[PDB]
Amino acid sequence: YEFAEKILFTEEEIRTRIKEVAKRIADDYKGKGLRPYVNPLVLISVLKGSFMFTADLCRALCDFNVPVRMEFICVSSYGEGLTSSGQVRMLLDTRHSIEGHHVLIVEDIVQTALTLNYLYHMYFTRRPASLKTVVLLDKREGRRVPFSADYVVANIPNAFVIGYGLDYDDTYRELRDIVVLRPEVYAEREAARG
Amino acid sequence: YEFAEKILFTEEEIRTRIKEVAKRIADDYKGKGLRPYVNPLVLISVLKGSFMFTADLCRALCDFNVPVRMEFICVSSYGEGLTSSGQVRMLLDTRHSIEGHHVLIVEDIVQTALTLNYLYHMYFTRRPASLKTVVLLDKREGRRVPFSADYVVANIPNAFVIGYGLDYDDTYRELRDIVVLRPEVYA
Ligand SMILES: O=P(O)(O)OC[C@H]1O[C@H](OP(=O)(O)OP(=O)(O)O)[C@H](O)[C@@H]1O
Ligand SMILES: O=P(O)(O)OC[C@H]1O[C@H](OP(=O)(O)OP(=O)(O)O)[C@H](O)[C@@H]1O
Ligand SMILES: Oc1ncnc2cn[nH]c12
Ligand SMILES: Oc1ncnc2cn[nH]c12
Ligand SMILES: [Mg+2]
Ligand SMILES: [Mg+2]
Ligand SMILES: [Mg+2]
Ligand SMILES: [Mg+2]
Repeated sequence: YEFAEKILFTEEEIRTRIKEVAKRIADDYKGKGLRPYVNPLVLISVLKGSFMFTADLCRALCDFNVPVRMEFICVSSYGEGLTSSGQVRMLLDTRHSIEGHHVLIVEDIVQTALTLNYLYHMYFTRRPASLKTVVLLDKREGRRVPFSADYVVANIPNAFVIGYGLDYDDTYRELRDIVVLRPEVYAEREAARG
Repeated sequence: YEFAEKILFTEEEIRTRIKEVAKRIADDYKGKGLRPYVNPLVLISVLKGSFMFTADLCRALCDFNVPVRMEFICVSSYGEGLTSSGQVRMLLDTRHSIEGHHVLIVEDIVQTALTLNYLYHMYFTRRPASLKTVVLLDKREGRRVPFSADYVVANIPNAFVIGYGLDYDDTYRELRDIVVLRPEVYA
């Protein structure tokens, strides 16, 4: 990748970690007696970024016999930029009610936690049986509001990461690996956009 | 897979065919001058079934250096027996305009093509540079309106398939494989 300063995680590494994480989620939900049709774990995929993690994670969950039901929502905050707008926009909410169900929000990354905080305060009022979160990437020290995800695949530095669903101006989401975008690349774009 | 009467395609077989299709798409757009930011191949993933096919496809397209832009759309029925035309309510449309861009709609399966045909025409009226569709499975004999997909991973008969994004009552989308639902289950 010419635009990458460096590769954080290759596809195999990501695959390996998602497996371990799905195994834990399976052990943790064993006592809930999740079952298809009547008691699936509701996975809430936060678009656009969570699309790839969600696809690979539901399969790893399936490997461990954890029955799921997918809900796709869409929330926007960064837009074409590199930093939080300070605003979280709900572009698409769940199709069904989460009341009484075990819900697990699936996110690609958490930084300021404005997004997950907005989501949690919205969904908690809906009375789900339980509400947890799994984030592929966590920038621990980037919080503007506190938030502790239930499952973190990896902690990372505050630099701008792309690939595997993560974008910079709706680009690079397709990469198989997670990489650090060179500031010179995004700066040229930010400039051209300005 | 106790709930399945038969295995259609294993994860491996699916994986291989998507690569072939992706190489095809790549070659077909070789002269179109695709570039990130300014001229990407816009993928319009039709939720919810194509979510898995799209994740794998965009990565396959990436293997062939085809720069893509992911869009996800969510549609809904207006209310049963209200349209012949396959008209659907748009709950979520493309974030950017497709006008002037090369567009590829991504679907998991097409049978009646009622909705896919409506979606196709809709985006067509938005004046994209080009518009094609890629569907994972094609039940060619089930059409209720004429429609051809430009790229197809596999043609299949009218069996009820599940897995790899495809569901039966919102169940089984997470399977790595595509299998046929036991009629005993769907009864
Ligand atoms: O913790 P925060 O600071 O809120 O940052 C995390 C959010 O920002 C990104 O989404 P974005 O708003 O860019 O939307 P996207 O998923 O469509 O790319 C990321 O995918 C998270 O949803
Ligand atoms: O060509 P057709 O005869 O319409 O059949 C195929 C279409 O319908 C199904 O989606 P569904 O309505 O089940 O939505 P979903 O993808 O969210 O499951 C399937 O996912 C395709 O969209
Ligand atoms: O590094 C990063 N890459 C992509 N999106 C975001 C959001 N927060 N920080 C990001
Ligand atoms: O066989 C099939 N499996 C899953 N969804 C659909 C849509 N049309 N036909 C289907
Ligand atoms: Mg996001
Ligand atoms: Mg983003
Ligand atoms: Mg569908
Ligand atoms: Mg369906």
